[PDB]
Amino acid sequence: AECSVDIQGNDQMQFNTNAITVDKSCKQFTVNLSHPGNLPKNVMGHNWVLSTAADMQGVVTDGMASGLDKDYLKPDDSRVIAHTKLIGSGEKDSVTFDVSKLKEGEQYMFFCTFPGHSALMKGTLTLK
Ligand SMILES: [Cu+2]
Repeated sequence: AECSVDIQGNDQMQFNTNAITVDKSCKQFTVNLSHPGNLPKNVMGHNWVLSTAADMQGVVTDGMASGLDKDYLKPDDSRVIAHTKLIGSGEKDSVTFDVSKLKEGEQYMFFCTFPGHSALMKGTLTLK
């Protein structure tokens, strides 16, 4: 019944959530990302990126290949459903997207595209 979720990305290269369930009653969903850490954006930058579980690997690979000058996300990557900007220590960013971009029974994954972060910074998302 809640169409938003507060998520944190810290200096331990960890998100504080492993799973997110988007309620069908929601026409839109909001992700409020914050960085409670103290490490510089260049060494511990975090973002919240959503894609199907199948597309995660490709998005992550082409993301790091795009460098910091692109918030580690390939421009016009159709595989990306939604994303927050790349934030550093003490910062916050929110993104709201149309839930109609998701379908029941499909596996989605949220993750950080900063090089190497997705090893720990990834979780599941489903429409239910
Ligand atoms: Cu990160």
